[PDB]
Amino acid sequence: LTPPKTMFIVGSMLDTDWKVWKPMAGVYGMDGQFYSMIYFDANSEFKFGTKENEYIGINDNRVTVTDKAGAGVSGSDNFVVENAGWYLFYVKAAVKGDDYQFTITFYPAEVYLFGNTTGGSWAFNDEWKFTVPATKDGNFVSPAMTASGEVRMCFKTDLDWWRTEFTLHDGEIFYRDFNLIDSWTEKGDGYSIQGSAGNVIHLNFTAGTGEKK
Ligand SMILES: OC[C@H]1O[C@H](O[C@H]2[C@H](O)[C@@H](O)[C@@H](O[C@H]3[C@H](O)[C@@H](O)[C@@H](O[C@H]4[C@H](O)[C@@H](O)[C@@H](O[C@H]5[C@H](O)[C@@H](O)[C@@H](O[C@H]6[C@H](O)[C@@H](O)[C@@H](O[C@H]7[C@H](O)[C@@H](O)[C@@H](O)O[C@@H]7CO)O[C@@H]6CO)O[C@@H]5CO)O[C@@H]4CO)O[C@@H]3CO)O[C@@H]2CO)[C@H](O)[C@@H](O)[C@@H]1O
Repeated sequence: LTPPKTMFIVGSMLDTDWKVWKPMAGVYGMDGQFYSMIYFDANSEFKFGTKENEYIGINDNRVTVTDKAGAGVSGSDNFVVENAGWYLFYVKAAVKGDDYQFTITFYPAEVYLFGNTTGGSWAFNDEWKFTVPATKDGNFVSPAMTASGEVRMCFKTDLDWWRTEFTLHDGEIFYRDFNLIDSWTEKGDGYSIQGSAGNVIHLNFTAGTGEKK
């Protein structure tokens, strides 16, 4: 048994009839770890699984929940999220003997611009944090860039920043899935957003799309 290669979340906040099984992005270089930026309504109810149609709930004795976001997570069968908000839903699925051990973490919605367009910030600095929208269909909005170069964007977790980084590719959010050393152009030029002073990024994480203005 090795760690799972896929992970999905299903629940009321994605579709009121639980028809949407949202695939999670793999954390780069960390087998069995996954992340997804999701809006949870107040009292949302959900489960997750390693494959579509597999339901794992909060009762499962393989599951531990860590709240680092003030989400408020309880329940009998379904996970229940008390406080409405955007959260980074994070799953670590390790192997323990012949079974999985799952650690579910709720991180706060902290998205950052990194790199040359910020004048060289490669640190978590709230000057470069995106503004968070109030609603499920809203946009995260970056501060204005102050210099030219390739955009880098990421979520904040406990790991190195670039384990959970992403870009835009023809207007779609694309999560890093390779050993990116220096530039997105190592995958292709259409992955590299060239920013200039005054440009702004807008991201719609429910639709999976974004733009540079
Ligand atoms: O003191 C103990 C310390 O010693 C060693 O470290 C040495 C380095 O060996 C040496 O080169 C030099 O480092 C300088 C560097 O030369 C300067 O350029 C500058 O570095 C800046 C850099 O210029 C900035 O752009 C920014 O880097 C970003 C980077 O742009 C970005 O793409 C990303 O990079 C990570 C990448 O995405 C990952 O995939 C991975 O890449 C790995 C590959 O996975 C692996 O397979 C292999 O190929 O190595 C790749 C490169 O490591 O990791 C990348 C990060 O390492 O993120 C970075 C970081 O934000 O910022 C850096 C500064 O952080 O300054 C440094 C000096 O600070 O001098 C240092 C000694 O000071 C030893 O290697 C190190 O472990 C020890 O701690």
